[PDB]
Amino acid sequence: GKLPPVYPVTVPILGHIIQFGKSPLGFMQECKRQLKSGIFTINIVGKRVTIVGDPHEHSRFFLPRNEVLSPREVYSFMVPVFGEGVAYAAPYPRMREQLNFLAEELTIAKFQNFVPAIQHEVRKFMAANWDKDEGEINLLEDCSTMIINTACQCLFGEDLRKRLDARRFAQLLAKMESSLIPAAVFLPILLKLPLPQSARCHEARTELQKILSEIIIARKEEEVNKDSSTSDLLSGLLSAVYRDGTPMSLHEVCGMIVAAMFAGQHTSSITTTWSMLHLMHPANVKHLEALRKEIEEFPAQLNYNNVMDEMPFAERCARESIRRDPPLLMLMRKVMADVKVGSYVVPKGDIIACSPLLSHHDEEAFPEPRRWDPERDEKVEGAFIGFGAGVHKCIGQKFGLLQVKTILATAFRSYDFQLLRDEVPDPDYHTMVVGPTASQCRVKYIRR
Ligand code: HEM
Ligand SMILES: CC(C)CCC[C@@H](C)[C@H]1CC[C@@]2(C=C3CC3)C3=CC[C@@H]4C(C)(C)[C@@H](O)CC[C@]4(C)[C@@H]3CC[C@]12C
Repeated sequence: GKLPPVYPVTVPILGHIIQFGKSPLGFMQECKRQLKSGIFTINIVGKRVTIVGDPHEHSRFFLPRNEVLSPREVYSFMVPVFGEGVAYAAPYPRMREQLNFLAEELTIAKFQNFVPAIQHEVRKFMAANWDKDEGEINLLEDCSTMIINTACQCLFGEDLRKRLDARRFAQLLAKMESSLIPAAVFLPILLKLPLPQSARCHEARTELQKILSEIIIARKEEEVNKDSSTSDLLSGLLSAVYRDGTPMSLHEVCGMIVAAMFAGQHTSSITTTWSMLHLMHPANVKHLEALRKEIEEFPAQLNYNNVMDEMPFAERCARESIRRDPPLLMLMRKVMADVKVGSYVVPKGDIIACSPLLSHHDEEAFPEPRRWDPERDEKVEGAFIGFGAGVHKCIGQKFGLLQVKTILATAFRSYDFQLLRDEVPDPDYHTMVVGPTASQCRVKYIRR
């Protein structure tokens, strides 16, 4: 069959890795502009990286089985985090099983107590750190602090939170996060050398696990003296059992807890800031009025129904904030067998990617790509892929957006915000999970 257009390689060894790095969006919009096609092949460090940059072919991307499009190979730099035997660090059936297990800690009945819990936290942080009529803050830093706090309140029990504060967790995670080298996807050999990083990525892991056991020991003491059949993310997973017959190990239960925190953490905190920044912006005044009238009606303490049902615009602010500036720029799969996309064939051994950033800016599907409109809809289907799609579709959106939409209803119901910048902050494209620049996120919270 035919092959997509190969993009001209100026620098032999590297490819367009440095170009890609400087202006991912720019570089990419350029690659699709100069070949009359949204299905091109850039060369990263010598590995063919075919980007499916046309929304009308997204399913082509997400629907294939792991057998045809498999992410274990491409996302293997992540293994140290999860530990061995968890997710992509384990056979697909096992990951699936573990996915099944996480999904069931986040069902609709689970959110019953999640709402007040989340709103409980956002009120402790708007009280201790926001006790003046006006003040200057770092919104990206703050949302982040609130998102890690809201997250843990929902997932972890009262006891585990004393033992493991929100501060001492953002640390343990971070220590693991920095020990990651995403470039290992194209420099695979990189995952075999003993980097000083991989060691630390594990020295931190062990410490969270030495706390889990010291917590699991106290819960079996409590139930016995005075019953504490306390249920949380940890209590639920610790009671899980594999179809194969065996229980789930402390090593794995701990591993999974990390897998979620990585996904959940920045991404949720960023989707908050972007949204808040967009909303507090004068140019979106009609989008502030729309928001405050949606929450205008609510009681002092929202419940599951208010947030899950009665906040369709807030979510539209979130979904669009992600659309305009998606925290995850590149979804990737390893091509197990030649597959078909557009009218071109994608060879085996080839690396297929589906960039949300690029697709989120297709003109046929998103006119005025840089205009933040919580009122807009995709003019091509499957066009919005902020939460991935198909086989590996995100199973935490409702929990992340649940967090995001709760802070908003809490924040804009008790404050006003301004930007110490004429314009919105620049998307700081240097980090693994992308949000706006941290320095350009100084804001002013005003009491009503
Ligand atoms: C707004 C914040 C979030 C965004 C933008 C986001 C985005 C994504 C994306 C794009 C994927 C697909 C990965 C790929 O295709 O390679 C994904 C997968 C996943 N997400 Fe999220 N996510 C968010 C929050 C969360 C949260 C809070 C959780 C759990 C607490 C979560 C759990 C997961 C899991 C378990 C997967 C893997 C599913 C699978 O491979 O079958 N996500 N997410
Ligand atoms: C089986 C259960 C117990 C645990 C599974 C959870 C994992 C599969 C999730 C948790 C974190 C996770 C999702 C994320 C939104 C961040 C993630 C983040 C880093 C990374 C990134 C940022 C380079 C991006 O570019 C592509 C997506 C990946 C490759 C990777 C995809 C799926 C995850 C690894």
